[PDB]
Amino acid sequence: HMHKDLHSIIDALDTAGRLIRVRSQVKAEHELAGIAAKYEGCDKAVLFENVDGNDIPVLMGLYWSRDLLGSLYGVDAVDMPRFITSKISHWKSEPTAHQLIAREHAPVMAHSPRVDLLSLPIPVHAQKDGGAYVDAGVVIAADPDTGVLNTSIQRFMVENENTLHVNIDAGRHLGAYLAKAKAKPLSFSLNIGVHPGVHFAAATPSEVAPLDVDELGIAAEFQDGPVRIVQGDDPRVTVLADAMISLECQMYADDLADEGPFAEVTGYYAERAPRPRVTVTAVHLQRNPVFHSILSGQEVFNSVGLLGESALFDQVSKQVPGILEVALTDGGCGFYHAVVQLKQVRAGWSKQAILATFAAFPPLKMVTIVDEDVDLRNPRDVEWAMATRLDPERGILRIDDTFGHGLNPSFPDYFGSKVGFDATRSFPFEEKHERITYQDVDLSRFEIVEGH
Amino acid sequence: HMHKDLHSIIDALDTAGRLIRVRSQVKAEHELAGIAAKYEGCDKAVLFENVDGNDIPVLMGLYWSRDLLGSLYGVDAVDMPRFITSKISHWKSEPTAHQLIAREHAPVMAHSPRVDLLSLPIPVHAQKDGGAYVDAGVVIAADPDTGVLNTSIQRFMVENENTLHVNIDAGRHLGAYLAKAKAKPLSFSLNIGVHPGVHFAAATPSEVAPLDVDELGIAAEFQDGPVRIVQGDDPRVTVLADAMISLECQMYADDLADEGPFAEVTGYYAERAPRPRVTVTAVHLQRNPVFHSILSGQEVFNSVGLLGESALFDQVSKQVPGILEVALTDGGCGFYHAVVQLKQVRAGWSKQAILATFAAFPPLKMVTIVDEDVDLRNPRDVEWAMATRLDPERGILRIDDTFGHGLNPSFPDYFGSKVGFDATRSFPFEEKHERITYQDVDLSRFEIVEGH
Ligand SMILES: Cc1cc2c3c(c1C)C(C)(C)CC=[N+]3c1c([nH]c(=O)[nH]c1=O)N2C[C@H](O)[C@H](O)[C@H](O)COP(=O)(O)O
Ligand SMILES: Cc1cc2c3c(c1C)C(C)(C)CC=[N+]3c1c([nH]c(=O)[nH]c1=O)N2C[C@H](O)[C@H](O)[C@H](O)COP(=O)(O)O
Ligand SMILES: [Mn+2]
Ligand SMILES: [Mn+2]
Ligand code: NA
Ligand code: NA
Repeated sequence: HMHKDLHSIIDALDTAGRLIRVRSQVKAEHELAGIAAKYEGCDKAVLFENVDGNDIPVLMGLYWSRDLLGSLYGVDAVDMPRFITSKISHWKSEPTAHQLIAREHAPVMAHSPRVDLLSLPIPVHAQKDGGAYVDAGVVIAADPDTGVLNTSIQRFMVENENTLHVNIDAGRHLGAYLAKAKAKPLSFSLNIGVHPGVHFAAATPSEVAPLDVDELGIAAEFQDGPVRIVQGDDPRVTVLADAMISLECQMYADDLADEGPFAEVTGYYAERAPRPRVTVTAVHLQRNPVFHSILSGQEVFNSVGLLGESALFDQVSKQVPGILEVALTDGGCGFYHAVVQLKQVRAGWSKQAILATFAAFPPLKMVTIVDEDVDLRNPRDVEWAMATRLDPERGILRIDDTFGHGLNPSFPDYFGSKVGFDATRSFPFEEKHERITYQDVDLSRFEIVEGH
Repeated sequence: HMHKDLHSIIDALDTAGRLIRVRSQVKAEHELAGIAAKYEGCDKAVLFENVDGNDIPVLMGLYWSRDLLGSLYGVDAVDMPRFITSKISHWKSEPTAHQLIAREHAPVMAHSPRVDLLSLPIPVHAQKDGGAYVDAGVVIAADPDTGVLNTSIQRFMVENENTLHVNIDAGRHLGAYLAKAKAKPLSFSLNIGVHPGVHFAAATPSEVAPLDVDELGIAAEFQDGPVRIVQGDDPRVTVLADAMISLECQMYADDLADEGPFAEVTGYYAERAPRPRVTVTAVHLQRNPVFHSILSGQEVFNSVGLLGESALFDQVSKQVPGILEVALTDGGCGFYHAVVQLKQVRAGWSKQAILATFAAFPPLKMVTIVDEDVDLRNPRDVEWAMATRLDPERGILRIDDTFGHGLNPSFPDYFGSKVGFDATRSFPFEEKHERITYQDVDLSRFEIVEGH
């Protein structure tokens, strides 16, 4: 249950019968994403064997099911956030130095075609996206002053066969490395089709891996041995050796061009706007490369939840007794709604749980508290807790004029109202709140034919 | 797409591949319900071929999927509430008189064993239920003064081989017929394994079918020809001829015995308490009888929602422009949460929608309003509307000290607080609230191998 590269992942999923093979030709323009969309969240990913008759298949849906990600590393869905956090803790405490290797030993350096981005089966995802996007690509970039690596993930729109337009949010580390090159232009690699270890490194936030620190070793914790890197053709760039595809790239500051629209976590479109142009100097491919894309939605909600929930639980359970679990629900775009599950020990702690949760995760708009006997990850079950337990008069806590996330239109200019719901039963515990219960049953204990 | 009896239903489901056959022996005590519970809500019912080696199999889960009920009558899940209401309208306007038939022509009169309730595979459902229950049984009872029929559905607990304890809520028509016999004791039949038409007749509320009116003709609207009835052995009683099983029963007023606990719609237990004892005078069975039981949960939520939603929609759309649909959600126990979907035409109507909905359905605790582009029946999607569109400051409307449903512990003594959520986008419509969209795609148009 360790994985060197995406090949390992796909074979494991294929073997486990958690792969959906779409054998028919599909169009990279809208149709592919459309099919993905009908499967979003089920316990399998999707391999498109034939995209516009490309030799290169595309994989989508790797991140939309915690059960699937768990199966790849042998952990239950419920234990995955702790699993990942424990591994990031081990990296912080004893980092594994990368292994630099010779160009002709690096599987990704197998081929170097003349740069034609339109030869790649890059999907146009949502119906109003401003073009085809690579959105699963991990950017590795060296500090122009100190050579220290930074690993981030960023959406790149294809303009033409050799140009991308990239979105760099405010306070991103890639942003800061560009500021340094603009005191001299910034080279980097875009590594498409990486294993989850690289994905989690890329998505690890600033306060876990500061600017002056190399988060890529996080990936080493999810594979035997160290992360393999390789000198590019640049040579200011460093390439991920075990990537399916890797793009050597260069970008000048103060050189903007229209990119977007694209889907945001909110489920709304980004504004099309002038954002940095990046020019693709070279292309490297394994033999039998699969192109990896992410469908905006649960794939992103789970990326954020798996990395963020353990810290949040840690912060709330430290301030409040009897906390059991915290969910950054998919309904809330893995960012705007937290459900906190606790075992009450005294009246009043449920409200402290609301304060602690809102204080620990500034983007949150809603917090719901529920008891140990409610499934915090089932929105039906939280609705039920609201319907039978919430006191609308005393259990709704509203915070006005507070800081929040500006992408969410409930928070114009990073400013608005938050609300907590205390959907707990009354304490001390009373019979009138004791839930009915059906015997728990192993279905393998019986012969069951379900439809034919 | 018409059905004379339960046999018709089961064959149609079997043919349609919407039947789950559990072939292994299962225990009527807890185990059976436990298996049902793992399937609750999916697009199939469950036939248990072998319950404690009884010759009689049991059917469960007929009502937990509107898609399944729709498939039986050729209507989409979305059109089923209107379908049922239209048919009850036709019955109110032009009722079909019943067909009385000779004892030896009535399939249910095939056999009349010595009365042994413990020979029947009657499930003990929830782990703290006070015994085995028949809960899908339709009671037919004649007015002791006027002979006019009343059809209701009531939970009966088995005490011993010839005695049941029944729960009769306040203001039930069976209650009123008992008050009349107690001016002279009340006979009636308990008809188990009936088609949905009989179920909907039984569940049709007081204000649609008054005390002095015979609701059983409603069933005639869901079958070719009239409802077949037959003289019992009593002979103050009337039996449903096409039932799988029918129990001739007698009950004296002021003759109480401990019954319960049992699951209520809330998902909590009823208080065990002195409630009327009923004594089973005779038992009738088809050959090839199947015993029909209901799992407390979605089976009950859909019974209430399918009968109630059209009236509620009718009442709200009359007072407010742009109403499209109203859901009595399963999270709210088909009773405590209504989601109202509308197409906004002017600021302010969303709040009138909250007032109209609360006014039209007194049990409601929560109302949520959403726009045309949110799936009101998907709790994830309503959570999303809450996360991105609700203004917590101006969009939460709280009503205190109002009437509500006493079974819900948020409303002690039929008194408490209600709350409406206005999770609509801003009007006039703005780009920042336009949801991303993936192309709609027919999956039958492609070769897809899904796991193996
Ligand atoms: C998980 C994830 C994170 C995205 C992201 C996506 C995903 C799935 C996409 C691909 C679906 C859409 C695009 N994303 C962008 C993004 N940050 C950014 O500046 N621009 C982006 O366009 N991020 C966030 C960024 O990669 C993380 O916050 C890193 O932790 C930042 O790295 P750093 O701390 O080294 O700066
Ligand atoms: C759908 C449904 C309705 C139940 C019901 C259930 C279901 C599934 C069960 C079986 C799961 C639990 C028990 N139920 C009872 C009940 N009414 C009552 O007085 N006592 C009950 O125990 N009802 C409702 C009752 O039958 C309806 O209110 C009828 O409209 C009454 O007919 P009436 O208007 O002629 O009185
Ligand atoms: Mn960093
Ligand atoms: Mn009636
Ligand atoms: Na990072
Ligand atoms: Na009735």
